[PDB]
Amino acid sequence: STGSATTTPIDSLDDAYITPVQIGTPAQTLNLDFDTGSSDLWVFSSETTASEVDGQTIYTPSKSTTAKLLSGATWSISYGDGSSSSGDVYTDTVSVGGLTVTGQAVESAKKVSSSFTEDSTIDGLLGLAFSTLNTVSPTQQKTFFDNAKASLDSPVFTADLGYHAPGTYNFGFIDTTAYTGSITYTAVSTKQGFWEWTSTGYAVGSGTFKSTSIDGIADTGTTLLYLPATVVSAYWAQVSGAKSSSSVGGYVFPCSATLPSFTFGVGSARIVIPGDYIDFGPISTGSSSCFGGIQSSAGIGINIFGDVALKAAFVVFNGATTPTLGFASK
Repeated sequence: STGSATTTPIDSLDDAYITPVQIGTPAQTLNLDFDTGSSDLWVFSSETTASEVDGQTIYTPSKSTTAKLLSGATWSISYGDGSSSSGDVYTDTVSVGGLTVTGQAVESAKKVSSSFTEDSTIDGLLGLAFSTLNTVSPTQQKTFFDNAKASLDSPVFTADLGYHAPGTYNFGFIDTTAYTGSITYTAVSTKQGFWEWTSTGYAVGSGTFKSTSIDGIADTGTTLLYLPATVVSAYWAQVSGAKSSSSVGGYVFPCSATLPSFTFGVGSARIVIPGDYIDFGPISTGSSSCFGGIQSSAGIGINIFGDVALKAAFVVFNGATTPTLGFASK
């Protein structure tokens, strides 16, 4: 089997991407944030504290003839940005782009933190990291991809995120029309539960490539590109007036600037992020100071190839017995 679904930016900055997902019988369609950095499929629901729902579409398990309460199961998750959610668990039928999993754990939120409430466009998350990170207790549950894998034509999914435009998540096949050149595959460590890999270096604008190993995670759920302080300083030094602002929480730059591109290495291959992908707009409405899309990972403890990087590529998440990642230009 295969599936194919369009993923759409939530706003004009590509702060996140939402993909429609069918849950239950009859189907209830919710728009979920597909997150290769976590492993829980959780939804706003008829059980979510009413004051914490503000415009989201909710899953109502009592209206699904295939929903079953997973007796005794609870979940609770905290994300890298400080947001969180928790609740109980059902199993139900879940379909993405024509690919159906029966018996998928659907984690129903009883509580969500303010950042989730305040984002009316995101109805929940669909985790695509390794199932070892799933938070359900006392019996850990599998991701949608893990459940689907054996049925897929090939045990892969691909992320093709757009810059200020829709893109595609495919399951079970590689669309050879969606990229240019070849796909370069690189080794993955699953030891921390992430799609963790090592980039071979970077360049800023038209500058020379610096060969240096950068270990980090391919994370569709994270908006920005988080890299070591040395790399990030070298990038922003090429932007007149850019500076790190402790009050704002990272590098800012004059909105009048023209940003240089940023290149990262994948083996001997190179992925070029155009400068305008690094512009996240005014820090507050009407400001002429703009927020940068490349930020330091110092203090995070891990480098994160988030959407800023991934949207410059066609990315293969290969879930073969030994997982690997593939990157192509497009």
